[PDB]
Amino acid sequence: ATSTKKLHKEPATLIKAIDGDTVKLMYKGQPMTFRLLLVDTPETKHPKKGVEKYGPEASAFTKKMLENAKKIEVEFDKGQRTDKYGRVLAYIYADGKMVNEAL
Repeated sequence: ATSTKKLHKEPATLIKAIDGDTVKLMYKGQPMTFRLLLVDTPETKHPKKGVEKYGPEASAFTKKMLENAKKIEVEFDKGQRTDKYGRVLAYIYADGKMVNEAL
């Protein structure tokens, strides 16, 4: 394990905030989704029908730091958080930076 965490920065375009860490935006003109640590909305799929929710409690406010953020700085730490599919695992830094607007 080496210290390679810091996250860079690059403007993007609000496409659709899926959940807390999950967010859809174009950091390089490419519509994708970035989770980094990945939120936790899906919790065990039950056989009976449950209910569709746009976003959890605190993560719902995190969804706002992306639906109306004009200036963005998608910070992707050195060596993106890839794994099996190699998604764009990173965080968005627009309007508030780090999406930590809830204080």
